[PDB]
Amino acid sequence: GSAEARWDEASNVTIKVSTKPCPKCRTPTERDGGCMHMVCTRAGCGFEWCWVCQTEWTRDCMGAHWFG
Ligand SMILES: [Zn+2]
Ligand SMILES: [Zn+2]
Repeated sequence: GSAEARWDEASNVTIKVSTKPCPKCRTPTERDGGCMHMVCTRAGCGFEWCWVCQTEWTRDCMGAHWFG
């Protein structure tokens, strides 16, 4: 038996996760773009962090991140 109405929403899961939380705000930061530089697009934050590293801009891995 198939449903005549819309009960279940067909979704595609090929994403790591909808959003990445800011190291401070933990806000839903959209993860989009070809670069590996992330920015907390929260109005009032604008904090930048190196995508992989969920923290501040790590100067240690500075260079390996940003683009990848
Ligand atoms: Zn933030
Ligand atoms: Zn890093």
